[PDB]
Amino acid sequence: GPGSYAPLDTELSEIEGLQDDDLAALLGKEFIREGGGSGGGSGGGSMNKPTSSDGWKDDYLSRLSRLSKNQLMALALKLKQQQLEQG
Amino acid sequence: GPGSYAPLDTELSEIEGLQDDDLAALLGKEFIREGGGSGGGSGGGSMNKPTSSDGWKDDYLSRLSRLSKNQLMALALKLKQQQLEQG
Repeated sequence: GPGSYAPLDTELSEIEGLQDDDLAALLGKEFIREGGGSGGGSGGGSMNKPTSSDGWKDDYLSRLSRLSKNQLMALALKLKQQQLEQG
Repeated sequence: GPGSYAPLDTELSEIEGLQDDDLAALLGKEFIREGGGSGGGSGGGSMNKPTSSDGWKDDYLSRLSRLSKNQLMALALKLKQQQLEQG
């Protein structure tokens, strides 16, 4: 046979490793143009111990929350490009 | 066919219609704490014709570049929830 179907969660681990010099090279024209400004302070609130269900949503949405808008575009393009050549 | 209008009920066209309270109802603890304390839209305009090759990458990246980070997380969660139950 030609090979395995292979892992798909490793694409998040690649986007977590690379930098804005790699992101601008793949987003190109559609790369971000600023406008959000700057600020500070905690905004209040505290952790009351974590909670979870089914596991897949908590692992995935945590990475999506940690990542930049540039990285959110890069992981979305990756998962669309790899799925259309499966099966 | 040379092209199509696409469905009205895609995850992209749904997330572009619903409000920040509907995003908070599915992001939960992972909802953003930034900007005014609740995030917001960014991306700006666009320029020049697209390249002659492909289009499914360019239209998708073009939409995502103008969405809020809350919307980018929610459309990604929706397309993750449906792909893991295929068979």
